[PDB]
Amino acid sequence: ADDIVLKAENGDVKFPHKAHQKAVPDCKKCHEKGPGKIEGFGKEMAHGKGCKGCHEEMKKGPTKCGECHKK
Ligand code: HEC
Ligand code: HEC
Ligand code: HEC
Ligand SMILES: C[C@H](CCC(=O)O)[C@H]1CC[C@H]2[C@@H]3CC[C@@H]4C[C@H](O)CC[C@]4(C)[C@H]3C[C@H](O)[C@]12C
Repeated sequence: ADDIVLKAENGDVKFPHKAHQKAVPDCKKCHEKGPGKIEGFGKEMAHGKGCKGCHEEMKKGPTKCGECHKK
């Protein structure tokens, strides 16, 4: 399947799966969550543990605006 882009007004956000599968061997960080995670995602989650927050905790991955968002 293909990567997805989140259409943030300020600039597209690419989500590259290959890098994540390799770097986050604990698949259950994202997969087999109970219901509600598709409806639940948004800016708050993205800027918290949904994206940026995991990058901070794991000490790797983009944490600056322009590293995630790119027109
Ligand atoms: C969140 C940061 C994730 C982690 C960590 C892992 N996966 Fe993932 N997976 C995630 C998303 C948002 C998607 C769909 C969008 C996309 O870019 O693909 C997926 C998709 C998969 C798939 C389908 C892939 C394909 O057919 O190309 C598989 C088989 C899958 N995910 C498995 C998987 C495993 C085994 C992981 C740990 C090693 C893993 N994923 C990490 C989100 C996230
Ligand atoms: C942990 C549970 C993560 C979540 C949730 C998200 N990301 Fe992530 N990401 C994570 C790690 C440990 C890394 C480092 C991978 C590496 O090999 O450097 C990343 C990396 C990225 C990248 C850069 C990939 C690259 O090839 O350099 C991007 C663009 C990225 N992450 C974006 C991203 C987004 C948009 C997420 C939410 C939708 C997200 N990540 C979640 C760990 C985790
Ligand atoms: C990845 C790790 C990100 C970093 C670092 C920053 N942003 Fe972000 N942001 C990210 C995603 C995946 C999303 C989309 C949420 C969704 O609904 O799917 C966003 C969202 C925004 C928004 C709202 C966009 C909209 O509603 O259309 C804004 C205004 C925004 N982001 C700005 C922004 C700034 C200024 C940042 C640095 C301080 C920043 N983001 C970091 C992913 C990530
Ligand atoms: C559930 C995990 C981990 C974050 C958490 O613990 O909540 C998060 C990490 C990235 C999130 C995905 C990002 C791309 C998509 C954003 C959509 O708007 C909702 C569905 C998707 C596919 C999201 C589903 C889910 O919200 C995920 C996989």
